[PDB]
Amino acid sequence: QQVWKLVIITEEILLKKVSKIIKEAGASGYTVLAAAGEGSAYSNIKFEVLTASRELADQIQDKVVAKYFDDYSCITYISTVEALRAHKF
Amino acid sequence: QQVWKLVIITEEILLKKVSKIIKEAGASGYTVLAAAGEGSAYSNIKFEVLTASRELADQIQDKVVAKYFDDYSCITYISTVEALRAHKF
Amino acid sequence: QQVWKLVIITEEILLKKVSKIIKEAGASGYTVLAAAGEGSAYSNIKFEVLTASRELADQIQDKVVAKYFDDYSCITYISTVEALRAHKF
Ligand SMILES: Nc1ncnc2c1ncn2[C@@H]1O[C@H](COP(=O)(O)OP(=O)(O)O)[C@@H](O)[C@H]1O
Ligand SMILES: Nc1ncnc2c1ncn2[C@@H]1O[C@H](COP(=O)(O)OP(=O)(O)O)[C@@H](O)[C@H]1O
Ligand SMILES: Nc1ncnc2c1ncn2[C@@H]1O[C@H](COP(=O)(O)OP(=O)(O)O)[C@@H](O)[C@H]1O
Ligand SMILES: [Cl-]
Repeated sequence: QQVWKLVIITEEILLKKVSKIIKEAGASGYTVLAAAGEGSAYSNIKFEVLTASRELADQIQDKVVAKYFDDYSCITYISTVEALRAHKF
Repeated sequence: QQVWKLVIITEEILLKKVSKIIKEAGASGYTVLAAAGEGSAYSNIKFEVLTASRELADQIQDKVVAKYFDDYSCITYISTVEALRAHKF
Repeated sequence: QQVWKLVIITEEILLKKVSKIIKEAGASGYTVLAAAGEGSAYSNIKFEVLTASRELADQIQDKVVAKYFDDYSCITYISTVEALRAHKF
């Protein structure tokens, strides 16, 4: 049984705004790490959001991209994982 | 040639206990990152353990879940990677 | 459409040297996280580099391994992701 993992790497100023999008979309949780990077090196944030459906991962990704992709640094992608143990998913 | 990657995100108080489980099971190493998150946002820890067999990844995951899943925050999952270069695996 | 994700976990002293290899090879960016670990627990660094081709991921991995694998702690691997949104890739 595959589940989906959405990653969003973006500017630290978006921590609250992106966390709200994740929770309002119905994700059961999220993990965020402090990171740094260079793109198109400075401190930024990396979100990981596990979802039971591709649709939910897409909905979160699409909302973040629609709101912030044009005005903020951002990279995002999805992959699959298995053998999930979670308290509420 | 695929190898396995076990992820365990759990409470920081379990750092030593989970590290011991990983090493006693025979993993060749582990990586741990400081993180934060929300689940079922506060600081926590994310372990990544690469293993040569699914069996070893399962054994570590099963022991952590059996010991701590009922009493501590925890999410865990497995995925595959390739092109491994490691000193001892 | 799959894209590739190269991970390199290595000693913090190599931060600049590995960042230079990544950029000189033509990657569009990279992310780096502070981590800790044990191998063959101390602070180290984890790079993640997304690439449009397996060839580019291999070229970066091969250069890092050729330069530093014999003299420094290092583990590296590759996996795939999808649903990429990036500003320049
Ligand atoms: N090819 C890549 N591999 C890994 N991480 C990347 C890559 N490209 C961008 N990133 C990450 O995403 C962040 C944002 O990138 P981007 O939106 O291109 O603008 P910026 O150059 O301001 O970082 C970077 O700081 C980096 O952390
Ligand atoms: N759907 C999810 N996606 C990403 N990370 C998650 C998810 N659910 C939980 N987590 C991570 O696992 C941690 C533990 O979650 P959980 O055991 O549900 O309880 P808690 O609410 O105390 O965090 C969270 O703090 C978060 O880091
Ligand atoms: N099996 C593994 N799973 C996850 N991370 C690992 C594993 N083996 C090594 N690592 C990571 O790579 C780093 C370097 O490992 P290695 O080169 O074997 O030497 P060291 O023992 O000096 O760390 C470790 O500190 C750890 O972060
Ligand atoms: Cl990570």
